[PDB]
Amino acid sequence: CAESCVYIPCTVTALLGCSCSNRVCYNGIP
Repeated sequence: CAESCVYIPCTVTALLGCSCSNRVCYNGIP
């Protein structure tokens, strides 16, 4: 996903169902 949760939880990618992992939002794809 195009969002890093390093300092903040997924926002745009949150709507995509992106989960925070290794400080970066992922959901099958980055």
